[PDB]
Amino acid sequence: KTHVQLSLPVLQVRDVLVRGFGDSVEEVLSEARQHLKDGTCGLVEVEKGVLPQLEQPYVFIKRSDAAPHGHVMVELVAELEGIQYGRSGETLGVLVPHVGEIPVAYRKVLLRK
Repeated sequence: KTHVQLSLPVLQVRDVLVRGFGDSVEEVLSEARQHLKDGTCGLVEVEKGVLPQLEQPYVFIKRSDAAPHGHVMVELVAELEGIQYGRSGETLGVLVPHVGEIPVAYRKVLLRK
């Protein structure tokens, strides 16, 4: 399927144990997609002071359209040293590995895969 319904655990930035997906734009997009498939991906909501506490390159989920079955359609955009790879809508948050951190909420998304 071109899209997959996922329910992403929303993590507090100070709880996150693994603060990015890797060392290159291509690796972080690769690893993010793998962790989304495997159900091992968390979401951090972006506010003042969040991104400096996480590791670049960043992987964002961005709204791709204006929401089937309560799932916002999203796609992946990476960022490194102020340059983004991809073009999409509003950021819903930054993706990180999930390794058992307790979430505060869930974000239902329809991921363009």
